[PDB]
Amino acid sequence: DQICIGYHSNNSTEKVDTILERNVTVTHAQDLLEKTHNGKLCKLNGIPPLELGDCSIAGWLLGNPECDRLLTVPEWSYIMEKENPRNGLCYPGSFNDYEELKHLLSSVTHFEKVKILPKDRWTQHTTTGGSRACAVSGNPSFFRNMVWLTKKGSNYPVAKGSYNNTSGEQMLVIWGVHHPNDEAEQRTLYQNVGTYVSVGTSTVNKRSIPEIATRPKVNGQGGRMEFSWTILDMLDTINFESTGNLIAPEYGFKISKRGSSGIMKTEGTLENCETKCQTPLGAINTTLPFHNIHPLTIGECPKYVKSEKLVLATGLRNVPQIELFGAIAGFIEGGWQGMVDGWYGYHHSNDQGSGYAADKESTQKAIDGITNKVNSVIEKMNTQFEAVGKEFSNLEKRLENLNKKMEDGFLDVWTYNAELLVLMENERTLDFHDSNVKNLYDKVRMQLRDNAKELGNGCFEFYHKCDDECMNSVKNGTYDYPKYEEESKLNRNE
Amino acid sequence: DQICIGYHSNNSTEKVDTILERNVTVTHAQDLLEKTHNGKLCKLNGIPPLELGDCSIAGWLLGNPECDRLLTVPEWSYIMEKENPRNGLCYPGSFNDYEELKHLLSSVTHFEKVKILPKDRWTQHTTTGGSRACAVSGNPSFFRNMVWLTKKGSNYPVAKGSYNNTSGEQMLVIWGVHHPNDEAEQRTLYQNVGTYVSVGTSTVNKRSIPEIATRPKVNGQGGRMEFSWTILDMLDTINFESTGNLIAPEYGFKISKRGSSGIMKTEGTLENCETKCQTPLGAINTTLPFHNIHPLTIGECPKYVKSEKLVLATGLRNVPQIFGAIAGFIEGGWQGMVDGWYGYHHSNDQGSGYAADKESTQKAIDGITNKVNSVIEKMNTQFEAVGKEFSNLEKRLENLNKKMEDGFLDVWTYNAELLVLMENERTLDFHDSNVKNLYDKVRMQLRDNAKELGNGCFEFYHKCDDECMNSVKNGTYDYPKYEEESKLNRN
Amino acid sequence: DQICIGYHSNNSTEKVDTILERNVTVTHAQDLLEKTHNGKLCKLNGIPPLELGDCSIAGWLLGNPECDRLLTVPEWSYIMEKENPRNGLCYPGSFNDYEELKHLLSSVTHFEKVKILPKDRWTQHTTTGGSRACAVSGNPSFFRNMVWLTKKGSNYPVAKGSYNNTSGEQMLVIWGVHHPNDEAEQRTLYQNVGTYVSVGTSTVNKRSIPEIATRPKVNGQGGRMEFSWTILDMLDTINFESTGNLIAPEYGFKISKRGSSGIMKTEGTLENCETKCQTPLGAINTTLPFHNIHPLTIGECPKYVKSEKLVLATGLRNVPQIESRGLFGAIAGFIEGGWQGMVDGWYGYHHSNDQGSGYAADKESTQKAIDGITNKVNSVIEKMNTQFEAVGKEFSNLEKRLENLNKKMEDGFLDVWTYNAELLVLMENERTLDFHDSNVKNLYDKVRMQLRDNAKELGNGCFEFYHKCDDECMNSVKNGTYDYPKYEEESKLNRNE
Ligand SMILES: *[C@@H]1O[C@H](CO)[C@@H](O[C@@H]2O[C@H](CO)[C@@H](O)[C@H](O)[C@H]2NC(C)=O)[C@H](O)[C@H]1NC(C)=O
Ligand SMILES: *[C@@H]1O[C@H](CO)[C@@H](O[C@@H]2O[C@H](CO)[C@@H](O)[C@H](O)[C@H]2NC(C)=O)[C@H](O)[C@H]1NC(C)=O
Ligand SMILES: *[C@@H]1O[C@H](CO)[C@@H](O[C@@H]2O[C@H](CO)[C@@H](O)[C@H](O)[C@H]2NC(C)=O)[C@H](O)[C@H]1NC(C)=O
Ligand SMILES: *[C@@H]1O[C@H](CO)[C@@H](O)[C@H](O)[C@H]1NC(C)=O
Ligand SMILES: *[C@@H]1O[C@H](CO)[C@@H](O)[C@H](O)[C@H]1NC(C)=O
Ligand SMILES: *[C@@H]1O[C@H](CO)[C@@H](O)[C@H](O)[C@H]1NC(C)=O
Ligand SMILES: *[C@@H]1O[C@H](CO)[C@@H](O)[C@H](O)[C@H]1NC(C)=O
Ligand SMILES: *[C@@H]1O[C@H](CO)[C@@H](O)[C@H](O)[C@H]1NC(C)=O
Ligand SMILES: *[C@@H]1O[C@H](CO)[C@@H](O)[C@H](O)[C@H]1NC(C)=O
Ligand SMILES: *[C@@H]1O[C@H](CO)[C@@H](O)[C@H](O)[C@H]1NC(C)=O
Repeated sequence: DQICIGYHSNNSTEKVDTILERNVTVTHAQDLLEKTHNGKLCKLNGIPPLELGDCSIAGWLLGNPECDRLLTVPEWSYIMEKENPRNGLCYPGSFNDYEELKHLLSSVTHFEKVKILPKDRWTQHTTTGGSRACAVSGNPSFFRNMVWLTKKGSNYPVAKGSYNNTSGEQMLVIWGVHHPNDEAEQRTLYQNVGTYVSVGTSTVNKRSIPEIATRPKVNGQGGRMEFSWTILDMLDTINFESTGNLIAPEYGFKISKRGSSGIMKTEGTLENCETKCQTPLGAINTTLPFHNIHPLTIGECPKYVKSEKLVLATGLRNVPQIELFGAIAGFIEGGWQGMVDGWYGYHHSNDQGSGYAADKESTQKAIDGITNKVNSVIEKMNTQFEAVGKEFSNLEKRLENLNKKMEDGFLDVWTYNAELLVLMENERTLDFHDSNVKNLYDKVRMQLRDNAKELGNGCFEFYHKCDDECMNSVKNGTYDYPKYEEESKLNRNE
Repeated sequence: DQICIGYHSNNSTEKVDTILERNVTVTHAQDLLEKTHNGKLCKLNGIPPLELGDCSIAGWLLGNPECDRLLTVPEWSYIMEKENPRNGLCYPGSFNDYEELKHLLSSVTHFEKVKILPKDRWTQHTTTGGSRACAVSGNPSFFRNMVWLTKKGSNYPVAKGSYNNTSGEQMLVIWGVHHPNDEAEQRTLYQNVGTYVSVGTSTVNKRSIPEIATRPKVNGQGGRMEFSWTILDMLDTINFESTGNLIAPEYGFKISKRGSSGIMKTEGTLENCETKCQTPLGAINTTLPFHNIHPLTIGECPKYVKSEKLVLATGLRNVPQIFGAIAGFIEGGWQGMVDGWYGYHHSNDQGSGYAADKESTQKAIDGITNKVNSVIEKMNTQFEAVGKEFSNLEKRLENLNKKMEDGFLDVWTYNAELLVLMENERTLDFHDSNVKNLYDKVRMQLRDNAKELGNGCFEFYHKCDDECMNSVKNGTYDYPKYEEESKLNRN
Repeated sequence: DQICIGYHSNNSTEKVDTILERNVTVTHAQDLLEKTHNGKLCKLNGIPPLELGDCSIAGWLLGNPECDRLLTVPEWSYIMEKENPRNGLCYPGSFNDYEELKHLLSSVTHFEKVKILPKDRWTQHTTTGGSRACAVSGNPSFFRNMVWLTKKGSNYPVAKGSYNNTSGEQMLVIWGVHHPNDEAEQRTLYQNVGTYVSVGTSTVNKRSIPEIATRPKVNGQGGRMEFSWTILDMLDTINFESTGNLIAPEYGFKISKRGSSGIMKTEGTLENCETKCQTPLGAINTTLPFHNIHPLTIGECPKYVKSEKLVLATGLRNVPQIESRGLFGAIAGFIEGGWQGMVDGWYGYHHSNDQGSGYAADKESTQKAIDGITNKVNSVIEKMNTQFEAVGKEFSNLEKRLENLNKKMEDGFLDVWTYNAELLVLMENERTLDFHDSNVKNLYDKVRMQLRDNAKELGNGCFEFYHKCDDECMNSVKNGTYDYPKYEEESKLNRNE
């Protein structure tokens, strides 16, 4: 008659990591890292994104003739842009505060083009100007959303234009100034010398003087156009005045939707899916709390860590019994492969029956503790750092370096935190299982007191031939020492 | 004869958290977080702050007629500014490098107004300009610290003015340029076209051309005024030259005190109390090492963590035991003991007792005190937040600042919570291990002359008195003396 | 008739820190912090640095007469500069985007000077202008790399100049504009009022108008010179045009090597060494993974932490057996201290038979403990290689907010990593000491379980057998193949007595 104490064993092959030891096989393990994507760009919560193709943001907003499919655009969830777009400013020039405009657009979802200064209103100027830089079917053309004002006949009168915003939302207005390359061009276009362009709102006051200089030919042109933008508030008016060199707007952009969006730098095309998280390399469909695909992300999906494997050890160490009679063994030499009922067991051999009964109170406590540990580990890492895309100009290298260093540092800190937490928790889990088995064995030894012959394999042979009910009493904790101690003493005295 | 090993219990209802367990009752605990404030603004170390009221920094430094109570200002600890002040620039315009000026002012404690260009020196111009934008009792007026220069008759001679910084410290100077709305206003105000304003020092060199354009009316005016500033070093000179459109200064602001200060964005008011540090919501009065009121504080007071609870366990589990034959540590704690933590219940032929141990308890107390001190000390070099202001065209910089501060606060909060949880686990395991070690020590000393009852203590196989049990407690138990006695009774 | 279980103690004196106790003596420990330097500025991989001396970057690039030894410079590994150099802009003025130029130079290793606008192409102007602000031997002079254009007679024709970049690499070009102090100076120098300076490239378009004003005298002059720069791409053209106030370049700087370098603020002089990384205070020669000298380093060498000590406990606890029973006295075990006669391993099996004694060492436990501790040290060192490295940056007088942001970011990351390292060391020390204690207890418990009841424990660390044993039985107990069913009768018979 003997009750033996041991633990569970199975045929799992999962391997976890520990600070003191690597390459450790366990019974059950939980994976927290997702490393798979479908590699396709597609729709976020039913709203397709805005595909710019070979066009840039400036080329879309100004109305490049090549970007003629973006004249009217529906609601979008994010914007696809290429690293080096081909169709930008067809006429060579610059764009003031381009990165600030992109940052503002990174949180706008829909637009609404409003005709604020119709082309027919300029009855004292010529509005059919064009250039060969932006040519359609050989003939010269121009930006579709802007008007090029030139002299009519031989005089260029003072040009005035105003607009009072009553559209119900904030508005985006873009204008420009032309810089010719010689006085002959200036006289043949505007007939005046010493011109100015003045723009004035309630908070904006600018005066621009054109600069005439010789420059290298870009797109076959020596001149340049400089573009500026502003945000017009509700019930606020904008005023234009110029004696020449004014590229007046015709359309204003009204902010309609607003929301959470972004500009994603990719070179792919939109496919047919339905996803919830989108990365530049692909989409993610998972319920795991971590991922290692790309730091930049639009939507809702797990956090980012630079790790290759994050596995949490939930079960016990997998060391079997190493492959005739009386081999009931114990937890000293290994686990039991034939329990499959619980975690810590009470294998027994009574004079009439034998079995592999499993404990219930200790297993429940261990499971509750492990589940609490897993939940705490997950809940400690939902306040991580999220990266937001930003763009910088050629003369903003210090700021770009600062941003990159900040992002990299925070990412490294959080990765280190996650790895250290997983390793330490694995160590404590294995120690916890060993301690629980030892505590069970010690409690049974204390209860059995003297009427037991401890064998050293992990279990003890009784000094009395006590039946089942005695043994369920031992397992339950209600073993009565003086009930049957006289017979045990008599048997031991032999 | 029985000697039982156990642990102390009481009636406390303090709960701590752990990685494996939640809401565990402990005998003793320490709170590390303050969550209360008086909801008031008052003096920092006896120096009252500077209450702007319905005014802004630009309106105070330029001399807005509504801010006439700030013409002379004493020493201050911090500046109270509303989010959207009403009295700023009376005449519409703009201020160049405003945020840099605020950043500079955040480390200045006292000013001193010095008359650097008296109004009467401009004997070839008119210095009685005004506007209805800032009018007092109907009649037009102007900024009190600046001079508007206008025709004298029908001519505007070239205006020249210089100042040499012999005051004693650095000085702040402000000047302005006027942009009219039409040529008629320019001709009736200055009688010149194509004017300029030139300012030059040993470092700065500027020349501004006025702009004339049609603009929407703000405060009833279509014109604008553009203001600039510079810091004049000691024994340096500043020169003014203009043929028109010049708003010249009359006073300069000398940096007198310097120190550590800040600007608070609050809508409250100053009342009569005293504090050691101040937050925008109220004052803090504590000796605790953490708080969760507001990240931006001025003074000397604890670190900020975005947490609702931070409790450290400095005691044992509260599991009280529930006739005769007093049990031990297997069944639970003892309420009788009041002296120490680890128990050595005393029972004998003539008297019993509830004696404590003075060796293990001292070691445990020293270890726990060292742990608490290490936890508090390892966190005295954590991040602190400093206020900053950004313009409408610096949203990327503002986002970078906000993200950096938020990330550092999150990192430190995570560190705090993880440390507290791990230390609580370690403390509970430490106390259990200490009790087990005491029991094992007693069992090792008592080889065979005792029998294990199994519930936490032994019954001796031999008769003894207080001497034997005191020897057991002191680790001087000797086997050979009472050996034959026990071997006889073992039969 | 006695085997005993114990551990190892020696003559060491190293001390470690623990989260529960301070200044604990351990047998072996490993240091991870380097706190020494030679206090010298030396070569980096055989390439000497660029010694500016009393000159600034602007003075070197523009060609100050005092910096005449830097006209031709070889390859460099880093740049040594002073906090407040004396010889900068000889003629007073400014330098637009100075800090951006310094940031660009922080990744350039060699320069090669190309003559792009020879001084003799200006056949309609005067190219011998000079000033007394920077004069050699009393006679007036000017920047050696730039040309000051003035009148030839009583006229100033329009000046034009172009260059096509066929040098094979990106190029740095610097020009300037002169602001006089009165109209008399302007007429004496140019005979033109309303002049302009226009510079135009593929992506650059600028136009400057000189400003005339009265300013205080700096180095005896009331005028200022404003300098601008640009980077010229390959196969691109730069155009110049001015009616006056043009300070044209003669040489252009061609980027040749490129690499990882920086600008170091020091007041020292170069000496003869060969180091692998350099700090502003000195050079470092170490194999440790940490140092606490200076946050700004150039080269390859360990990470930086604000700590005074970082010692890892790789050994046991030094608690020697203070009591020493002279001659007579049984040898105790592990409860009352460690042993000194042990010289082989950490956990031992001292035995005392009738034909001799011994101090043997268990090899199964010692090797496992060594493997575990080595893995622990390797993991600790590995986890801290993804630290934060600081980079020097310069800011102007109107960028205080950005400077504060940079300083706070660097400092905060520094404190975070220092805290991480210190906490890891403390916790690992605690776990190591408890690990050794648990290993000794496990050895004792294992032998007790194997040996069952054929002995009597004395509680001092070991037990005396109830039967006669020899070297074979000692070896069987130590190895783990003790045979109970062959001694039970004799053991019981002896114990009954
Ligand atoms: C721009 O349009 C708004 C709306 O029509 C104008 O605001 C109105 O101004 C008149 C003044 O004659 C008031 O009587 C109305 O009550 C105003 N309406 C609202 C809704 O406030 C505004 O004046 C126009 N801007 C300009 C420069 O004329
Ligand atoms: C501003 O004032 C200071 C001191 O009043 C002037 O410095 C003095 O200059 C004279 C030149 O004639 C010297 O003789 C003195 O020794 C200087 N004194 C000191 C204390 O340095 C300074 O020159 C004045 N600024 C200007 C532009 O003249
Ligand atoms: C600068 O020099 C390059 C190379 O010498 C010029 O590029 C050549 O342009 C001509 C056009 O007339 C082509 O026929 C050649 O094939 C080009 N050569 C190369 C190597 O690309 C370039 O045109 C010059 N810049 C200017 C403004 O003329
Ligand atoms: C297990 O073997 C070695 C242990 O040192 C380890 O390097 C290796 O990576 C492990 N095996 C796998 C498949 O990772
Ligand atoms: C995401 O994966 C789940 C698997 O649980 C699947 O049922 C679901 O259809 C997937 N979603 C998409 C959009 O493919
Ligand atoms: C204590 O915390 C547990 C979470 O495990 C919660 O279920 C319980 O309600 C809490 N007790 C009280 C009194 O709030
Ligand atoms: C701060 O609290 C203490 C209580 O410890 C009290 O004595 C003191 O008066 C308080 N300070 C003020 C300003 O009320
Ligand atoms: C301790 O003993 C060792 C013996 O190997 C010796 O080398 C060392 O110098 C001694 N230390 C002191 C401080 O005497
Ligand atoms: C070692 O640390 C303890 C801290 O408990 C301190 O009291 C002692 O002075 C220290 N010893 C030395 C030599 O620094
Ligand atoms: C660096 O130190 C080692 C000793 O650890 C020495 O052998 C080597 O010569 C030193 N290097 C130099 C450059 O002095």
